[PDB]
Amino acid sequence: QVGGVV
Repeated sequence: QVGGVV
């Protein structure tokens, strides 16, 4: 599972 980006 991977965090989103902003």
